[PDB]
Amino acid sequence: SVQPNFQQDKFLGRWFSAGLASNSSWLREKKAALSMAKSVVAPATDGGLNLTSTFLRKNQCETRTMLLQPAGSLGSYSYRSPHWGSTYSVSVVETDYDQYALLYSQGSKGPGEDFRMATLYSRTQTPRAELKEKFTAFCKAQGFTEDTIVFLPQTDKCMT
Ligand SMILES: CCCCCCCC/C=C/CCCCCCCC(=O)O
Ligand SMILES: CCCCCCCCCCCCCCCC(=O)O
Repeated sequence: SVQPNFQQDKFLGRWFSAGLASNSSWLREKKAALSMAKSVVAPATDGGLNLTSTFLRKNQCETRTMLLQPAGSLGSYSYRSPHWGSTYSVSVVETDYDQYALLYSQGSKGPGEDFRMATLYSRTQTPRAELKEKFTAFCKAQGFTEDTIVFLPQTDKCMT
């Protein structure tokens, strides 16, 4: 479920995408060949969030923004992907705002319906070991097997 009493304004700002788990081998593999720089969460004009990730793909920097539209309880969003012809729920299921957040995404419509992913965001680029465990704990509870849980390579290229 969503983080109780979720406060969007405290989730804003700079995060690092430190880990992910997913039932898509392809997505995990594609992501692990990228080197992650910052993600930034900024308010969207629709009352939701823009989630922008900066990353290195074949030694070249790229940025991608996902619009997370408000969907259910505070902390629950939906992301519509024209490229995948699918929509996906995205929820901040646990966070303490000042060190970590766990996001859980599931396909809700379209061929992406079966996709599931958990992401660990950390306010620091190397998460303390406590936070890795909070992530791997959650992934296990949600039925991700140990080889689908991966920690993502990081870089300081692509920023400033
Ligand atoms: C939460 C997973 C993303 C971790 C940040 C990595 C995103 C930056 C690069 C991703 C582009 C390549 C992956 C293609 C599908 C996107 C999946 C997604 O962004 O949720
Ligand atoms: C980067 C923020 C994470 C938020 C989650 C958004 C979901 C991403 C959409 C990409 C779809 C992945 C498709 C591979 C799954 C499959 O084909 O089975």
